[PDB]
Amino acid sequence: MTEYKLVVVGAGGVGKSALTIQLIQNHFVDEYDPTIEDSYRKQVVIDGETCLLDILDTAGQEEYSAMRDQYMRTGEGFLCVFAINNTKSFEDIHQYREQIKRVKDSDDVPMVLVGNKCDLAARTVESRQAQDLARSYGIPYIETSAKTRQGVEDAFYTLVREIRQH
Ligand SMILES: Nc1nc2c(ncn2[C@@H]2O[C@H](COP(=O)(O)OP(=O)(O)NP(=O)(O)O)[C@@H](O)[C@H]2O)c(=O)[nH]1
Ligand SMILES: [Mg+2]
Repeated sequence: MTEYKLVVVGAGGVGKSALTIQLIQNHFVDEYDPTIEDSYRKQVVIDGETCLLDILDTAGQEEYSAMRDQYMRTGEGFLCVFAINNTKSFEDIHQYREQIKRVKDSDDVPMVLVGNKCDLAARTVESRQAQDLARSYGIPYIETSAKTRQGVEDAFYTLVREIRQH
């Protein structure tokens, strides 16, 4: 079994916890809406390889977290999440990417740009705009809904594949 340390980042309210919980849930607990940053585990077979995913659901930059720097040092890949109905969350992506680059001292960190809440009609960030940004970073872009589950597994598995291909 190969272990991957994945970190989910992005602005307050974009759906970092909803995404993490949707991936990792065993559904014994009906509703789980975490209020605090935390770490979760999921075992999954990705392309024949049994993987243990350790997933850190971080708070947005506007919340204080003592361990944030060490989180980024430990993290092997990062899901950079914004919400497709929240332009500010999209503009904020630059800040998360600069923080990771500053801490890890690298331009080549495995990452996936995630445009969450794609179930919503009230879109303010066009897919093409986010594809352009992802292209500028040299990373994949994947739209998700934590409500419908669309794209959720693909986002996390794409990140694993980026780590593996690094
Ligand atoms: N329509 C829709 N709502 C979503 C989606 N993902 C999350 N939400 C909703 O958006 C809100 C924020 O979700 P949450 O998972 O707490 O986001 P967060 O990024 O972890 N927030 P925080 O930074 O404060 O921990 C909740 O009301 C949640 O139900 C999605 O894909 N679609
Ligand atoms: Mg959260």
